[PDB]
Amino acid sequence: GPLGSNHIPERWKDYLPVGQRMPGTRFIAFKVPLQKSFEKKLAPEECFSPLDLFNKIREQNEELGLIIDLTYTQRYYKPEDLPETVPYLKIFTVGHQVPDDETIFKFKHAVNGFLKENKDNDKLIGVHSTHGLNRTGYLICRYLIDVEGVRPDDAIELFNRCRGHCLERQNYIEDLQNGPIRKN
Ligand SMILES: [Cl-]
Repeated sequence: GPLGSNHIPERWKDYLPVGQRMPGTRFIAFKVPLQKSFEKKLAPEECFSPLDLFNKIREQNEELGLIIDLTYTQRYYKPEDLPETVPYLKIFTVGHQVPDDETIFKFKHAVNGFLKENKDNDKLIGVHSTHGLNRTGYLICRYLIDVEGVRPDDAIELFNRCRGHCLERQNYIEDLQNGPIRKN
C-alpha cells in the first residue's frame, strides 16, 4: 500500500525536548514526540518518543493530566498509542499568523475545564506544537495574560526560562505585549 510520511520537522532536532514545569502555573511545554516510524532518520541521542516524554515528566516529579496538541503538518503520534492513558486534545494551530480568536478561546476553555476537574491534584497541562516554542509559548502566555492578569513580558520571560529556549516569533511577542485581551 501507500507510503506514510516520516520527515523530521525542520529544526526539531535543535530544541531541548521537554521544558521545566512553570512554577505558579500547571503548564509544561515540550516539542512533539515522534513515533517509531520517524526514528530511522534519527541518531539514538536525537530520539524523543512518547515514552521518553512520560519518562522525563516522571523524572521531574510531575505528572501530566492533559496533553494539548497544536500540530497539524503530519501524523507524529497516535493518542491511542500513548503508553499512559492521559486525556488528549487537538487544537489545530495553523500558519504563522497570531493564533486566531477561535483558537485562543478553545485553548482557554480546555485549560479552564481541566483545572475545574482537577482542583484536588497537581497534574499538569502539557502543551506541544512542533518545537513547543512559538505556538505553544503564544497560547500559554495569552492564557496567563487574559485569565490570570500576568504582565505580558513576565509571562514571556517565565515561559522562556522554563522552556530553555526563547519565544522567537516577533509578531507573537508584539501581540502578547500590545494586542487586546480576548473575551473569556
Ligand atoms: Cl504542525
